[PDB]
Amino acid sequence: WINNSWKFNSEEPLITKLILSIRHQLPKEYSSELLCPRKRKTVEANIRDMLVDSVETDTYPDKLPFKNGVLDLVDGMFYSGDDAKKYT
Amino acid sequence: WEPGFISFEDAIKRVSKIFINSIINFNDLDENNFTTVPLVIDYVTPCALCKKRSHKHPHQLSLENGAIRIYKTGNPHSCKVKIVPLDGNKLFNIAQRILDTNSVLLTERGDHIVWINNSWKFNSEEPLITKLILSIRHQLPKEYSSELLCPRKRKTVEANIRDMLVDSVETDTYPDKLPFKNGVLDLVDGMFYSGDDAKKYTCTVSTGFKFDDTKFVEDSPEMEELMNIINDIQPLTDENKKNRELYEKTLSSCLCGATKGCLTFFFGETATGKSTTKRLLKSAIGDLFVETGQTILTDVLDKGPNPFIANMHLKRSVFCSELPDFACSGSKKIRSDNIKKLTEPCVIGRPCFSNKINNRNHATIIIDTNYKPVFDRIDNALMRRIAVVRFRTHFSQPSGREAAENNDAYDKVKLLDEGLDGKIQNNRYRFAFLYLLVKWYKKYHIPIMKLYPTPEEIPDFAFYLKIGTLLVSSSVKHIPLMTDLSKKGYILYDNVVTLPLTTFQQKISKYFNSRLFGHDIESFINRHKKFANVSDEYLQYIFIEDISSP
Amino acid sequence: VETGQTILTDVLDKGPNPFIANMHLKRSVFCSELPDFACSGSKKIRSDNIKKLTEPCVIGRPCFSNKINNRNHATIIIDTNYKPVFDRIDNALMRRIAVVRFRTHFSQPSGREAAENNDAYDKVKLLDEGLDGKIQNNRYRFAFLYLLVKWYKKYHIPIMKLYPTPEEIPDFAF
Amino acid sequence: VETGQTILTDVLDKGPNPFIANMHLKRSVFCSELPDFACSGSKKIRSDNIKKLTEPCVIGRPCFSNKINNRNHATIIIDTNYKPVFDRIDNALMRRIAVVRFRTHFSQPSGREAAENNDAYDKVKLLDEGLDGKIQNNRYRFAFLYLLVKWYKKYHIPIMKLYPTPEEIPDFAF
DNA sequence: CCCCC
Repeated sequence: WINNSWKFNSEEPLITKLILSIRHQLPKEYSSELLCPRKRKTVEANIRDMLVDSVETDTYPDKLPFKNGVLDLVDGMFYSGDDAKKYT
Repeated sequence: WEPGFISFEDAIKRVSKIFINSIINFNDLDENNFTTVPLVIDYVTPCALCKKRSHKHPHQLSLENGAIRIYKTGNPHSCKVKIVPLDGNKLFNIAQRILDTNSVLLTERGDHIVWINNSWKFNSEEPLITKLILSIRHQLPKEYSSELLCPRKRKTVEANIRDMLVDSVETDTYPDKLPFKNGVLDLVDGMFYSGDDAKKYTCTVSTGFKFDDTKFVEDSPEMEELMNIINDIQPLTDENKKNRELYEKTLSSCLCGATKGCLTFFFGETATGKSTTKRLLKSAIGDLFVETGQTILTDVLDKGPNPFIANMHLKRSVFCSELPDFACSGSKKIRSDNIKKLTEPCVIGRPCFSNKINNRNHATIIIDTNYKPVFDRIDNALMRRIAVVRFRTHFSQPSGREAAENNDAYDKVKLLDEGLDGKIQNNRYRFAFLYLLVKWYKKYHIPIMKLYPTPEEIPDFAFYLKIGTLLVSSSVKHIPLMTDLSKKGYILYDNVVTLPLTTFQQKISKYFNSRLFGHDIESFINRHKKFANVSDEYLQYIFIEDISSP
Repeated sequence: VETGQTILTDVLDKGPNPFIANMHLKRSVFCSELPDFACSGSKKIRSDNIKKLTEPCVIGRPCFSNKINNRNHATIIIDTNYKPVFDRIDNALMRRIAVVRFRTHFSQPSGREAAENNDAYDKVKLLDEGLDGKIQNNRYRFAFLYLLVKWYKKYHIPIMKLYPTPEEIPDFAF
Repeated sequence: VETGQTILTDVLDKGPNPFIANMHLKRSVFCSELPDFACSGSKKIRSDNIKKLTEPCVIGRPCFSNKINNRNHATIIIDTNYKPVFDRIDNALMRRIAVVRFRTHFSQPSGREAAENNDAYDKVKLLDEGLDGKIQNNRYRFAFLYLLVKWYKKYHIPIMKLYPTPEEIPDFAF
């Protein structure tokens, strides 16, 4: 989930892009570890070993995804930010 | 401070750790109170600075050359100065600076493109990011510049640059531009740009050779010589006025970087300037040109892997040769579907076993041949998607000069020069030819670019053009006219004037034959004729001869 | 997504088929300028692929990949100037086609005299040379999206099911 | 470099073709052992397969390789006995062909009378059984090279070009 | 692997 969208790529998994893009969201002492690529690789290895269960994506048949947010079809309230995270 | 050192609270926690004992001014300390306020330490244990039970005086902090020095206040002979440096990953700062200079971009296809030496470059299997990283170190603070001389440091800062780029971009979006290897030439204003002024137009595919304004001039011996060559190639005669205008217009279309709607063929006999035109074009537009086989028109374009279209990507003019002459059986004809989809703005074709299906198409496809091509299918959709150039001049060696004058196809015969081939190998006519091409582009430079088909040149277009001017569909306008239509030979069914098979064929038997055109007639009949009964089968086609008559 | 008429003129499984394995999760791929069957030498449109292209699962793998199951969210619109013919017609093929006709005209002023004397069009209007470049620059992206939203509203039924229209097709006449 | 007759018997594009990708920059290559066309049963030699062997670049790729452009400095010469026959002879093929002829034979003593009285030989001599051993061990390598450079100095005009001589092909009489 | 079939 980088800048309000569920990107996924195969040749370049983006988990290191995410880790570098989430460092402003953690305690201020943590936010300087994530400037060294070796430590981001370590964090990614931990993450990858951490999540076991898989999920189902695009399970709601009536929402349009845009680059900046999901547009609800029934109501019409264009959801942005975290409120679009709920709909993968 | 300077914004690149360290987050303040990180340094504060660092000094709290170094004092190895709770500090009473932990909450009094601010950003301002730096080199004046004393720092009070309640030495519950011996001081870690000097291994004594306590200190006669507190400690004070100083900032110099990126270090926060620790020292005692007074006579610190039995004390030692400690320094903590404030350098927040020098390599991340350099990565940020290179990034903000806007020279590495992530494209929509997943390929990074870097700006080296006044031209956008990219390479899928061998990334060029570190070539740039080394190339640019001259434009950084004179302390950063020597960090990025060790290859491991360059690869670390490249890892950072490739983690910073999350958004993609779009390339080659200005069809009215011509790139080079040193700058982009603006066609609209006749002006050449370089440096940062060329960086904006993200023009990847370049002609591969530098531009020098010393050659893009109106007058030159090269100009007059190449003008004579072009005149001898396509004379400026009135009978060639349409052919010459078409040649000039179809030659400029390769410059514009958008999709083209019609195709142009260089039909012609041997030794008529076809090779000269192709090689002059190659010497002028350089790497924009590409050569590929004739399987595109003959073999299914989808098939499997096919680099013949994978290299069509962004090409602004592609030539193909050696059409497998069709008047004799043995070679698959030029496909109709293959030649219809060469005008969609994104032609479908995948590389040698790769998943990049979509390929952008700015190509003006030209193919050279000695014979009028024949289509397995001719349709209205094809009549709008074909053109042909004819050359009626000969460069002849003196040995065959006598036979040359006895040929009908050679309206003008000259002496072949062995200097043309070598001279166009060294590309002396390159820049003069670009100058005349730019002149022609300005000649037809209205904000719309469009190429129309040429149905008059093809001899295979006669019948489908003929029936348009000789046959009109039966309509309600002709219903109250069946009184005199019955005497002609038509029969009225469900308020439609139809024509039975034999009478229609014998009325056709005065316009075009049944031996040569028999396949055409039978195809038209079994594709267009309707049914009235098992006994009587007719077609709702009315000749204009009976309509015009009273 | 962009594709030609190969999907309607070949076997969809074949071997490695990235051209149909690419529509995984998409909802729009087109079929325009169909390969006219009026002459003998052009393959007709089958009835197995049409039967395949209506299920929640599609069988086919891409290049440089092994997975064969893609989720069908796709809508396809076919268009050609003629009425296509099919090699095989039965009950199954009935529910998998809908057809709409337009008879609207625009052409350059030099072709107006030949424009007004033909029965292939229903109304006489002139050609606009600016709309092509305007839609080339997405001048109608958000607006047409607004229109699409309004049209989704006009049929926003809790259940949505596409339907066929066999009465337009002349193959189904008999 | 040497190669088979697959150059003159099929299409060089197809799939991978190292028989054509290995011609890159070589200055001499031949093709022999032709499928004689006096008896039907083989596809006639492609006439384009002469046109593609004249353009300063040829098309073909190695196995598992991407590059498609190929450089062509080569001299290609055909060595056979029977007059060639082409599927379609036009203005393209006539200038891309010239015939050189051998009017000498060398024979073993056993069959001396057979060749000595043949209308295709203006001379018959003995066959040497020592040339092959000497020539395989590069005896005349530098002597032959010197003779070749002298011949080059014979015709080193500003542009090396070869003139076709169509007077020998019997198919061009019509 | 692409190729082969």
